[PDB]
Amino acid sequence: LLKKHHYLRPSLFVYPEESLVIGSSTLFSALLIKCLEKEVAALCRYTPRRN
DNA sequence: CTAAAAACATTCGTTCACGTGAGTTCCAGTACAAGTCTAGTC
DNA sequence: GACTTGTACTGGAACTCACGTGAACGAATGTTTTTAG
Repeated sequence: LLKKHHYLRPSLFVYPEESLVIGSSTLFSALLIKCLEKEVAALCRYTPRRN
């Protein structure tokens, strides 16, 4: 359902960060593995900065 | 009348200036430890 | 106890990066008004 021609701005890269929350890496890896297996992208609401 | 030359209006891209949040690191400022405190005789 | 010298730690500011907002100029196109043939 993700159309290639539906491009707005350059894409970014999201990587796990264990410095702040301990155990986030395991959940991130599991989510990545299962998304790859099931070929599904996670829909999210993004708020880069306050206000 | 007629077309054409000039003027006017619009949208886009690039440039710049300013403001602001986030990450990195460099340094002034602070804290703390150690030494000094006069020179000589008997 | 007061001064001086030397060493170690540390939070704030400088720098950079990236994004958003607003203002200005020129290119290219389209459209309207006016004037000579």
